[PDB]
Amino acid sequence: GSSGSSGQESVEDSLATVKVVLIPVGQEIVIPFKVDTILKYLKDHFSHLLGIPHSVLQIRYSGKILKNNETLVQHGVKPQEIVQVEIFSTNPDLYPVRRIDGLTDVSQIITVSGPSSG
Repeated sequence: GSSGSSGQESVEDSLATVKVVLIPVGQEIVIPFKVDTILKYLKDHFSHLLGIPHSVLQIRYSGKILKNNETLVQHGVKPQEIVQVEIFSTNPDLYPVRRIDGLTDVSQIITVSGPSSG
């Protein structure tokens, strides 16, 4: 499609932190997204980049299936907040999900294991 046109605005009053995790890949990607802007906008992006259509690619949140015309504020998301969403494709055999190219981000994590038996 078309990607370029963009006005002027440099603020973070509404923009919230939306973490993205690849289901098939398992990688982690963080990118700022508007709470008033539909999800599609964010989706269509990964689609083109990956080279696969959105007709097969979908999103998941709170064990629910978010729609394109759907919005974060519609599900219950406030501005300047942090969340976590997962991405995956219904038809992996036809349109599999690959890693993004262009930038190199990094993340961290930690977990506690179980103690001894006795």
